[PDB]
Amino acid sequence: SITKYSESAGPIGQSIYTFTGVTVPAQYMPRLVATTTVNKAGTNIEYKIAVNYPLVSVVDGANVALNTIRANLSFTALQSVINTDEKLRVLDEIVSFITANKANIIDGNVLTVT
Amino acid sequence: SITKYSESAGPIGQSIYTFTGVTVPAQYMPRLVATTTVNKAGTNIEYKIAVNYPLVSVVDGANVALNTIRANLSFTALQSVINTDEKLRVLDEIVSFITANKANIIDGNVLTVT
Amino acid sequence: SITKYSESAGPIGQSIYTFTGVTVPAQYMPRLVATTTVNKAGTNIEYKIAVNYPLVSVVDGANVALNTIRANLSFTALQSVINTDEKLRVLDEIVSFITANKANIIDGNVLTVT
Amino acid sequence: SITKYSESAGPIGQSIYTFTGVTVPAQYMPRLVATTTVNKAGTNIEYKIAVNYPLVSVVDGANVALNTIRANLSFTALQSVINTDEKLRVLDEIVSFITANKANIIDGNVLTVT
Amino acid sequence: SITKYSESAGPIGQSIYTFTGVTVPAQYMPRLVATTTVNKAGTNIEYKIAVNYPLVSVVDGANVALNTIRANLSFTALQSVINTDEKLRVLDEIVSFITANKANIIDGNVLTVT
Amino acid sequence: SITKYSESAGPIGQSIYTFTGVTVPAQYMPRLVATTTVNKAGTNIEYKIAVNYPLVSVVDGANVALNTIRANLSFTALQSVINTDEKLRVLDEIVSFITANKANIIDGNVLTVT
Repeated sequence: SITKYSESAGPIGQSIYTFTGVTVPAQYMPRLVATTTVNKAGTNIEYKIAVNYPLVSVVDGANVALNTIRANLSFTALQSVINTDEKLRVLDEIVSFITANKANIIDGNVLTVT
Repeated sequence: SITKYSESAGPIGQSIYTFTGVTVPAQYMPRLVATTTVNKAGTNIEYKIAVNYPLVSVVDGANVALNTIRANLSFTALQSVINTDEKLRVLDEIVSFITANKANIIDGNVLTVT
Repeated sequence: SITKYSESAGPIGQSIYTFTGVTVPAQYMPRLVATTTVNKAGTNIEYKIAVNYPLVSVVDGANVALNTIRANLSFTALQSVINTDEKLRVLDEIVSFITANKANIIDGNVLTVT
Repeated sequence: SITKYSESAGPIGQSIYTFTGVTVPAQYMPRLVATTTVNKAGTNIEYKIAVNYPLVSVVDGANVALNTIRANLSFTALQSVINTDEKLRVLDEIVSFITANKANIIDGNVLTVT
Repeated sequence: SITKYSESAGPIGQSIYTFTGVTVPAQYMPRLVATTTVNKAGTNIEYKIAVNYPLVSVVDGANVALNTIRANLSFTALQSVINTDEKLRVLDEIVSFITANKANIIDGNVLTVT
Repeated sequence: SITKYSESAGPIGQSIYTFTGVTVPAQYMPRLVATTTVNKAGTNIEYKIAVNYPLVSVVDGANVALNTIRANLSFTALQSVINTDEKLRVLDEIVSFITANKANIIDGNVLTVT
């Protein structure tokens, strides 16, 4: 659940989305930023997904973000070969792993949860 | 669908998993590697998910990987504050975005698919 | 009474609307353009409303804009704080003042009409 | 809802109004100021509507305006043509747009609310 | 027979389509790209239709595009006059000429085929 | 509907045709000019179709071209290879796209008409 904030008019650009549930001033609004960048050789495009979730707190009557939750993701969408089943397999496996082991990812625990 | 390859006995270590479906020599077997590393200050642990999918090809009767599909992911599991709903929100939103826009992520296309 | 011409993809962008009554070549078509621009610091967003109304006349077989009626508005939607009541107070007072003193604003008269 | 504070001597000049509901010291008093200024060439007169709404807060037991809501609005009352219908069209279209999309203008959102 | 890949956000922008029948990697994918660009003076907008058809070949067991078929087509959608009948005349005459003499255009032959 | 004015001697040259309907002095007669030019390397020939349509009006007793509608096409008829099916694919897709989206190409609109 994220709504649009800024969507590049080109297929290769940077789109920004804001989180829905959070009710804070929009400067400290949690965001997800997708960014496609083309290789100089034109061999692949890199897809970048950056989530920042500022933890807003109040000190001396001011809004400051003592800590911030960040999550970065990158993918090499190769343009020199179409192996679409394999690219989808990579994305599916990483998504499946995050969903399954989410409970321990949030705790800094590499062990499988079962 | 990934089976274990090497699982660290400590909650902070490196676990390696191999893809199931692929039938190639295991050196070029596609893999997913999770890695928790602790901050020097002990403020957070970083969770790292690295997928490599080698594209095996045969040249002059030899197995070589002309290209390779890579996907990297990092998460800042902050230990100084427990905001568990918010960490889960970050992971959920990034997973939801990948699942929804997968068709264009594999193409190097930042635009939304709808 | 304005007809949509360009809609912004997201909340940060540019929308262009054309006046409905006029039937004139598109260069001299009267338009209203709304534009949100994010501050470099990300402290606020500025909303810009720009209305141009060219007063066409025909010379030598082509339309020319002797003069042009322009009206511009700029509002600082602060993103550092959420003060929705006060922000709305500002817009409402501007609108109330215009609608009340419209007859004199048109003639370039700052005096209150009573 | 504005209280008159200073009226202009003639049609070309400056009038100052304060916000009614606000009861704060005059240094942080939100105001709406109308100002007609004659072009050097005398081709048009310009009507300027400037609203300042200082957001009073208290730091270290002292009154400080951490932020301020500002809004400006200019109209070219052309003196080289009397096109009262067209000028009214301009001013009415901008007022109608502001009233309709007010809920999104205050948030720095260019999308139409429909 | 073209498949949509990227549509423009507004009427002024860029849309990208791929050729349907071709199944090759995206680096050598034949495409048709339409692009509207506004003149600096705003006198006209220009419509650009650009087709690239890379001729895939294999050298030393590697995919290389030895040659590439390129075709460009520009139209001045004048904004200073609405002469829709005349613009249609222009565009129709050029399309009809291309369709009629296509068999010789492909060979670099300016003579009419009759 | 174009009447022949200059025919090229051979397949490499220039042909000039005039529009049929218009009855205007020859400088401002709308014309279609096809031109094959051989590359210095002799790798390909470029076919160039240039349509000019002057919008005449009379001033001070003489015709003048206030504005002009232009439309240009360029096709790279490669001479290094014979790929007649693909070369025809290119021209056919351009023609199909124009005839399908003609109404929007005229208005300078990149969006598909559906």
